[PDB]
Amino acid sequence: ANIEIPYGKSKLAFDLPDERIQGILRSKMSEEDIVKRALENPIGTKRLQDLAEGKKNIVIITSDHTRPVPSRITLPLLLDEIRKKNKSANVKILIATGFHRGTTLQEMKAKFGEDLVENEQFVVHDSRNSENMELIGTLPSGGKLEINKLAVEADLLVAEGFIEPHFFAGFSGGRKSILPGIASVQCILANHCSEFIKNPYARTGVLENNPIHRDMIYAAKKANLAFILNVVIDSSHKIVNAFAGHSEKAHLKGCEFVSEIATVNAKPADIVITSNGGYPLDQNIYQSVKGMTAGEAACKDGGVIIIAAECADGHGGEGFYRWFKESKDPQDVMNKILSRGRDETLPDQWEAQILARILINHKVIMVTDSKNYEYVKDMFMTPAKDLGEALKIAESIVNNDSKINVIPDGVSVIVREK
Amino acid sequence: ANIEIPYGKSKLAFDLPDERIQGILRSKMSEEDIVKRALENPIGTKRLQDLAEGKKNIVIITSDHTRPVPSRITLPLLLDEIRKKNKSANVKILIATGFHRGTTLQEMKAKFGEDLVENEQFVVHDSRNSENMELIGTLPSGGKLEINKLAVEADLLVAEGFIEPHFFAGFSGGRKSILPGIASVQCILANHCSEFIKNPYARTGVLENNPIHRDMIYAAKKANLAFILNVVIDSSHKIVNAFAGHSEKAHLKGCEFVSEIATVNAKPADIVITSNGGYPLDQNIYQSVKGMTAGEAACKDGGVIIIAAECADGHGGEGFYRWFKESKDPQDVMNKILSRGRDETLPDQWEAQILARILINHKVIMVTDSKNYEYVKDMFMTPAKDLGEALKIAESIVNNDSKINVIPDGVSVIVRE
Ligand SMILES: [Mg+2]
Repeated sequence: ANIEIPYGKSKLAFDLPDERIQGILRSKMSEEDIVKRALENPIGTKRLQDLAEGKKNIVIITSDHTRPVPSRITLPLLLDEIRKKNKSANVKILIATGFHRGTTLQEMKAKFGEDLVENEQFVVHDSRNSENMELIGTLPSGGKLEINKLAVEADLLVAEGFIEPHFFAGFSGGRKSILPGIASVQCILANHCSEFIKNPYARTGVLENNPIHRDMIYAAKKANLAFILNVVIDSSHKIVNAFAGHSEKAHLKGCEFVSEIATVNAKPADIVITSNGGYPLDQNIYQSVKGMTAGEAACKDGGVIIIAAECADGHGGEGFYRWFKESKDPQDVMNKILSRGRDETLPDQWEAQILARILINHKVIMVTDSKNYEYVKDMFMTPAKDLGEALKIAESIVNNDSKINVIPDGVSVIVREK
Repeated sequence: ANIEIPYGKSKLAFDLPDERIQGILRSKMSEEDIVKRALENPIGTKRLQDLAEGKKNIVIITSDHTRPVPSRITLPLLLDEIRKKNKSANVKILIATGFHRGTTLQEMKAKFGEDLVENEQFVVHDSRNSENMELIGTLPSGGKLEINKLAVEADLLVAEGFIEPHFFAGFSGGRKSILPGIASVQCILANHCSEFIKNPYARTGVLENNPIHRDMIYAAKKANLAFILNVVIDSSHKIVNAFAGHSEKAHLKGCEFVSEIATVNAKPADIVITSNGGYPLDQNIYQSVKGMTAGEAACKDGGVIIIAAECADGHGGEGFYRWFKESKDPQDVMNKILSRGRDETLPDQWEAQILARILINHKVIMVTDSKNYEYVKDMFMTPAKDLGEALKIAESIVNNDSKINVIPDGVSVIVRE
């Protein structure tokens, strides 16, 4: 088969003989009309126009400059819907930065457009400003819950977002607008604790019994998140579907849709070849752990996962990197991280924990920019210059006849064992 | 003797013997606290917090990128005042661009700062968007009056701005926030018509019988402009005084103060030396006309006005330039302009008109950038390199013994007889 594997700003072309292939596992109206249909057909609530009637302090939570939410399309339609029975509504748009540094004005202009940034009230969440946080409750796990005060003070709290798989929260969107999106840095870090990450339900496309998700769901309830609009978007960031209404029920209908498109069924193989979805999704090693998890799920214990990830920006986190650089082997990394309690979670630790989980049971070979070979070696992986060399290395480790699972885009799929 | 004349980013030095000098004619506690004092002591109205109580939709008109209103100081205090007895007021800030192109986001950041631009609702007036203009009346002069719908629709309409001399409206501020600030393009052009601009009361520091002013006051009344805050700023753009309240009474009080500071008495001389006040006020010839009018007031008929103005950006308007380049002499420009009726004002016409008025009865020498010389000659004026040069040319035209009035900053003064 001539397989095209996303890589940086290109694709890699690889001729892999069909006899070597287990399976090649791939994921399966105007944009504005898709959005209006959702809004006009809310799942589990009244229409937003009805919810917003007579309210005097509305807050819409939106995603930040780092997320692909097509807000130039979605925000005007939400604002119009809000105003249909409340022309003089006060509406604040609160940017859910989570842990991140604040969105800059240039970034706001790029995301939302100049007129919208000017004409409406945008406020940037700062997870590090305690004065603007309010304790609102205690979570199922026992942790405190602190969120942005503006959200708490709102007469009606709304959020927008998008839905795609996520390698430990199951999916993006819905409740994530609250935790982590507008939560305190401490609450965010606690929501990534080693105990949570180790749970067997903290996996791609898994929500039920997922304790990370359980805390988020409770956070959203306690925040009185009353309505969401979540989109599903293609590679190009074009809206292809949309779900609106109850913050849980509408999110689930969207996740059900995404599960149907993204789920692939794998017979585990001795070798898996995958990628991290090309640039910008493959910009660093940190991000490439996501594609590796799709690998892990399609690989036999002790097998080899080959991942193509350009990683133009290097390792993607000093702390992430240092966990490996400073330890004996992946089991050492895991043991260190698991020794960390719920209030001791440090930035990057969860990404290291997941990569250690992979590397304890599997070898990983990274096809990556030569700038990164030493990093890859330092992280108990093996660099390769191209897919041909990667396959020769894998074959040395297993056999030169092993059937191979090919997952051309590792970050877009939910791998289910067949 | 030692005079310093603003020119671009700095000040020219030049040494002038006092036998030749008629007169040197110049103008005369925290900024936050000054604004707060004005708001706490409104002129001819209750406090803005009282006026805003119970009003759901509120609009504050603020000046555009061309005006140095210190809005980083003034807007938060206005917003605070409006919200005192009305925490859920829906407040829009409408930028009064008048005839100008719209303010860019970068310019909004510079003027208002990032947080304020984000956190509040800022709307840019577009005089050319007719669907967004509403007919609200007919002026004292007979013209239609159409202004931005957001303002007409407000429960309370408020404006901020600043008070300084203005070469044809008398003073800036107050009513000017409405017409031209948020008026239709057609109305703006009508308000600068040849018949208004020719009027002998359409002049610096004159409001009484000024027909331009008359139309603007009528427009602010029709628009229900309910409260203003207008500051007075020194040369640094520091707030030195402030006046709030009734849109006419508070403005008049502020204009009387500016009159006290800015008025200079000149005995007409054969030569005047002046400037357009330096960067950013002397960036093009269009703007320099403003300072030439102070020269005009201080100069005998037939005399010589020398004005220092860098004019880095050149003429300041293709429209304005073409008036002169497509005409025989200043009188011919004037004849074409005064042929045009109230509805036929072309873009930049009024600036050309005023310059032609000057050039009909005075010779103007511009000390300006060498790249501007052809433009200066095409516009029936004489370019010069530095003042020493200018003076030599001006003595060639009049006497070698002729008296000089010096007006170091031609845009900050009101020249009285
Ligand atoms: Mg804004």
